[PDB]
Amino acid sequence: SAKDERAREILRGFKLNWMNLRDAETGKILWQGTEDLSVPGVEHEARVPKKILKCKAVSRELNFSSTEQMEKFRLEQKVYFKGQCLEEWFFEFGFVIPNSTNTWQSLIEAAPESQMMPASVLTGNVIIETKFFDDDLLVSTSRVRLFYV
Ligand SMILES: CNc1cc(CN(CC2CCNCC2)S(=O)(=O)c2ccc(S(=O)(=O)N(Cc3ccc(Cl)cc3)C3CCCC3)cc2)ccc1C(=O)O
Repeated sequence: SAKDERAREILRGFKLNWMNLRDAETGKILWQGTEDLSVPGVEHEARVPKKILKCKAVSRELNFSSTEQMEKFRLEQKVYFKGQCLEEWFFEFGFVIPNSTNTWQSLIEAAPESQMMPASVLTGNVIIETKFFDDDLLVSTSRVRLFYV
C-alpha cells in the first residue's frame, strides 16, 4: 500500500543528529550524544547518570533532519523494566518542512504518585521503546537499553 511505501520514504530521509538531556530545575547537562538512536532493528545502548532518577523533570533537546515533509510528526515512547511497561509517553512535533533540520525540546515527568527503583536494580533492565509517527503512519520503531552509572 501507498502508506507502507510513504513510511519507508520518511524513514529513508530521516536522521537523528544529536540529543541531550538536562535537569529541568537547574538546566545542567545530564547526558548528550550523537548516536542515531532512531535506527530500527538493532539494540542501542546508553549510559545515563544515577542522578537522573532523582530529577522531578528532565528536559530533552533532540535534533533531526528529514528530507520528507511530515504533516504530524510525533513520538510514542514506552519504558519497559524486565519486559513490563511501566510508563507510556506521547510527544508531538507537528509539521516538518522537507529538507529541514530541526531542534525539538520536550519535557519528561514520571507520574506524581510513582516512586523510582534504585539505579542498581534498574541498570541493564530498562528498555526504552520509541515509535516515530507521521500522524497514524508508523515510520520507525527503535529500542535503547539503559545503564545507570
Ligand atoms: C516511570 N518509571 C520509571 C521511569 C524511568 C524513566 N526515567 C525518566 C525519569 C525518571 C525520574 N524522574 C524524571 C523522569 S529515565 O531517567 O531513565 C529516562 C530519561 C530520558 C529518556 S529518553 O526517552 O528521553 N532517551 C531515550 C530515547 C530518546 C529519544 C529517542 Cl529518539 C530514542 C530513545 C534518552 C536517550 C539516552 C538515554 C535516554 C528515557 C528514560 C526510570 C525509572 C522508573 C522507575 O519506576 O524506576
